[PDB]
Amino acid sequence: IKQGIREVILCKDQDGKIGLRLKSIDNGIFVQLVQANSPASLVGLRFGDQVLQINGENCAGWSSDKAHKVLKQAFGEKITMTIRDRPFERTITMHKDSTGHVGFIFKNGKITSIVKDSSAARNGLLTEHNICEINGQNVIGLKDSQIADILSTSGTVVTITIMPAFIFEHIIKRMAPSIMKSLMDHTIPEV
Repeated sequence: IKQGIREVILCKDQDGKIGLRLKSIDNGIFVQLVQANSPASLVGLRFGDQVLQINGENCAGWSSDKAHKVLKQAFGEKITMTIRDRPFERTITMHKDSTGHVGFIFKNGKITSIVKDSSAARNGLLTEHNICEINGQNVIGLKDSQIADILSTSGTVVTITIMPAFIFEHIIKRMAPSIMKSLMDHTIPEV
């Protein structure tokens, strides 16, 4: 999670979509969902990113409805967005032990207990935090079994991106579990 602000540039696809949903939080605008194979995924937008400007206009105070309406009414050719990188999230690096554990329990993606003398404990992983990404892969909407699988198939080094549950629960409201599972980008970034 890099601290400053970056500019991204998008073209709407042939359907007129960029593959984003946006949510008003605390008078900012935040990314609620990025679609796979979308102009938004290709330019590197992520769940939890803050959108500061769209085409040079400040997003402060916009409702979700107004942010979506502005995207729809932009000429599709070139859309500039100014982005602050996942401001409500933090990344924790852990090492698996010999038994292949990092040292926590989770349920519905939310960390619920930290195991004593684990890497999780040494690095100060917290409970009541939702898992957002693992090694830069978005895992929002995946079943717990699939998140466990990704943890096994990772190297010894495991980086987890987490968000306080109360903020996470606010970002994902008005968005059905089946959209998060099917449509949220879960790919590894392309080069």
